[PDB]
Amino acid sequence: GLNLNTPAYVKNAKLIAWVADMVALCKPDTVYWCDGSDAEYQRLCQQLVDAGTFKKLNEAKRPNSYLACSDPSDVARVEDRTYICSAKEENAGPTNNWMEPSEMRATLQPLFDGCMRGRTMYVVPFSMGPLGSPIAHIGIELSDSPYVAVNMKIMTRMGKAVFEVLGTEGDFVPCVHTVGAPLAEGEQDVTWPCNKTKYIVHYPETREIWSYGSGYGGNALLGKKCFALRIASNMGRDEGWLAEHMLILGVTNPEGKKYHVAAAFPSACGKTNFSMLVPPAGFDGWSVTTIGDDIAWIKPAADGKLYAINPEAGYFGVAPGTNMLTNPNCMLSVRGNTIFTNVALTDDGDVWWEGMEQDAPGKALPDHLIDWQGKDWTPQIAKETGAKAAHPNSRFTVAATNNPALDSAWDDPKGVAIDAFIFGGRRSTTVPLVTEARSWVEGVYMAATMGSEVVRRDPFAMLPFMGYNMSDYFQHWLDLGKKLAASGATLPKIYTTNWFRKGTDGKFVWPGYGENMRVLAWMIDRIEGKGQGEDHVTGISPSYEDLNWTGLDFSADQFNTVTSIDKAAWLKELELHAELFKQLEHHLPKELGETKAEIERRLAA
Ligand SMILES: [Mn+2]
Repeated sequence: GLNLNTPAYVKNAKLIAWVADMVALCKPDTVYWCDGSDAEYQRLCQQLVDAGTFKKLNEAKRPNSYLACSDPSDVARVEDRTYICSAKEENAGPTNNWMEPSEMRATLQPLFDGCMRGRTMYVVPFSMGPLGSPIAHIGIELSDSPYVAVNMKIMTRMGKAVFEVLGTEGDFVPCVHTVGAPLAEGEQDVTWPCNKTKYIVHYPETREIWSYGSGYGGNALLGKKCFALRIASNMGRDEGWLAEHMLILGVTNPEGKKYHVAAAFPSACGKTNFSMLVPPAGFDGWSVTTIGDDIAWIKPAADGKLYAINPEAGYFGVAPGTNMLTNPNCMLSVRGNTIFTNVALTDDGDVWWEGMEQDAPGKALPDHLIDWQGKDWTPQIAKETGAKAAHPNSRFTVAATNNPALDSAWDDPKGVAIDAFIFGGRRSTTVPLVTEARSWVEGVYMAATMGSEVVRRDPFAMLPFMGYNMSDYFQHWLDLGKKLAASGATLPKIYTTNWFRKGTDGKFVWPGYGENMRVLAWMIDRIEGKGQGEDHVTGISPSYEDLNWTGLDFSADQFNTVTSIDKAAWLKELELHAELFKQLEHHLPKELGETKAEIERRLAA
């Protein structure tokens, strides 16, 4: 009908009929199709300013940037409200919340019925992956949040170009989102509409994503987690590829040899820092470049290699902790053209977040700020009330092309061949600085059992993002490796890393940040077959002499403190693995049991 305002370039009848069904359900006042243009982005930003959702930052301090502050009830992903509604509960598994699909549809129907009354529905077309490419997938998100529209513009390839790829019959992932705050005639809107009742629902068989009540981050920017991980992991299982919670980086040595690694880190462990790593002193001629900092789509090719693409177009990164010491490439990235969410406002109209004082003379805190809740903030107020100036989950949104270390192949549809996988974690004890798995299966075991500090397990860093049963996902990784090795291929190395072993004084021994290059360089030597290492109960680890210490005062005893293996600690660690496996017993692959038994055998030898 005429009420869809369908542009002429939309030729896809199934898509129009679907938009019509959701407009019939959600009943927005008007329907607007986002063309993705720069002018439209500025218009929507101005609408957000007019509503009070955005404040324009000072154009001298932070050009063409905006600050949004959210309702305190709507500040993060809500995992207890996130559902995998597969036909069978066993295909959701113990790491996912399940509900019978017909029961969830009956639950969501009255909530979405009229949810957009009084609001504009934004039709947000987007490609995950480079446009028109053989490995990209198209999504359409219907949303009543202009905040969602402008952030999706930065985070994805958004707008009119999508429809030339879809053509008249192409498929798309259907996404529906509402803040769940319908407006009556003459009602004054709030600056951050949301609902205390929240649902983030995935129907894997139909690829549907339904989001109700949150306008924040991973709940509402449906391309990032709901599509590019949860739905995408299901597609990869059926089609022979991988959707992973991994950065992708390129590392080039002084001879121009270039390697790519994919690395999964749990929350507060350093994917953005590592993906933008700056080589320290002693690594002249080396360069590290960013393909992606969060999501990897990885497909084996006929040539026996695993090719990864970053399906996103920008960064939606955690702000606190970012400074010129931990991550100068990220700091340079957010110099302008950035949307900041829930960070603090300085007196000169700039932004601030915990950790930025590391760049200030004397590392001094600012005298005064307006915090993410609009309150006066001072160091003394922070001391008295405990309030952080920026919310811990505060964010920047910025285009990938703002990154000075952006890899030249970041949008190459052919992807990059992965030479190694890295699985991080934060462990005060037990886990060495770096360990190389002796085999693919033993690497999958490492990824399956990774944890972060008590110690919480987060297999493959996918605990909140697996689109199906975690144990079947383990099996997918094992089968994929077997099939690759069967074609004669050389499987990528797998490493576990741990930056956070504590010394006898309780401090972190490993300096981390740019010095992580020294561990990465050892991996490179191993990939080339020229690196040495010590074999131990769980794998191979470098000796002190195997790393390049040029430019860092770091002693053998410090290195052995973070890298040496202790049988007593690993006996206790395997007990914790046993607890994890009981929480995951259904369809747990036998190969993981064989790996645990082999570690136990080496511990007793
Ligand atoms: Mn992430």
